[PDB]
Amino acid sequence: AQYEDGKQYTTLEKPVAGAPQVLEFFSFFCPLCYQFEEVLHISDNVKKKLPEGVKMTKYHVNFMGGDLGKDLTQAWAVAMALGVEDKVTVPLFEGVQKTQTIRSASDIRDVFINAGIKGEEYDAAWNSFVVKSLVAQQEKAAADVQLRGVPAMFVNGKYQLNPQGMDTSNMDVFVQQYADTVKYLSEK
Amino acid sequence: AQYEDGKQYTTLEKPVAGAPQVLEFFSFFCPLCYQFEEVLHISDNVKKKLPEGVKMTKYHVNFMGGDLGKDLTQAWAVAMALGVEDKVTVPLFEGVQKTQTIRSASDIRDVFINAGIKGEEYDAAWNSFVVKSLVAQQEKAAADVQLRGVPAMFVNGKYQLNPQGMDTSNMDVFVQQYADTVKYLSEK
Repeated sequence: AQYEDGKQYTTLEKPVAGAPQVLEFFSFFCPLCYQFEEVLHISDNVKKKLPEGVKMTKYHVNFMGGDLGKDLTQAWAVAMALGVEDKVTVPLFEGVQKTQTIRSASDIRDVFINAGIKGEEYDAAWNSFVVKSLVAQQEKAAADVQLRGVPAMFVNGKYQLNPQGMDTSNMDVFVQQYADTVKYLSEK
Repeated sequence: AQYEDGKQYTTLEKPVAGAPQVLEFFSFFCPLCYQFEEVLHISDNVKKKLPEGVKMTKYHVNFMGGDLGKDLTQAWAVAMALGVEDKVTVPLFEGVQKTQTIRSASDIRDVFINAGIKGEEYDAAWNSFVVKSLVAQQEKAAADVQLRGVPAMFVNGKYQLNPQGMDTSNMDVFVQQYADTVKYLSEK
């Protein structure tokens, strides 16, 4: 075939029911995740090729960055609850990997405040139970697929993208090959 | 300051003979490298405190950015061969990470042409023996020190700077501590 199991994607031995249509996992400490987001813009390009209605979910993971890793998963939950993902993704990635100015939960908070989120608004969300359940959903989703590495992307809780089976000479071609595979899998 | 093995620097288990006095590794895809170069000016500050007769060598790595990473390593060789390092370093960092106008080998050529290098000259340099030699040199150098990641700097092939063991609190103090550590190690 043109799309082979084991080449551009892998089929999960134990499929997951009730999983979001397109689920992406990442970590602000993950180098390749930085490339995918800031340079390649994977998520955006994938979104612009998905059929009408198909929803995309992006979750943060706990297994990198120790203590800060967990703080970031909670911060991501806050970003989701408040709907400010598009305002804090870049400064969080850069804060951790470019300028190395993010070293504690306090530093994470500064980013949100700088990005325009009010202090009291951030603190309320940070301590909310709505955020606590969001953290739990992120953890459960990772558990359902036995995730042990990022970046990762699953389609219909059954297939996992395999970017190792794609050409990386030209970045634009790589991105489109990636996006087309997600489209193919979503209607499969 | 007080310099201690395991703290501000590390001693190599297996020393590399013939290594440049001050060897620095980076990648145009590396975020912190971009920071070191344009904001901190780490290299400049290190040069400003190096003794008489001390030369700095800077090499590019392959393990980042897939196949384009290899092309950038060859383009860096061309920059060294033509002696235009100071003219193209920032434009290449911006093209890859900021403006994102560099997506394939062809886009790199444009950077050089825009800086004043004739296309014929760039193309001739690109396929030259001097360049193929420089590319091999950069690859061997990384292999010899078993480079895990970048940015990285080695002194006299025996010591490796450990910025993680340095005072990150104040960037101005950090920069000078980094430079002083290099100076201290060069005469040891």
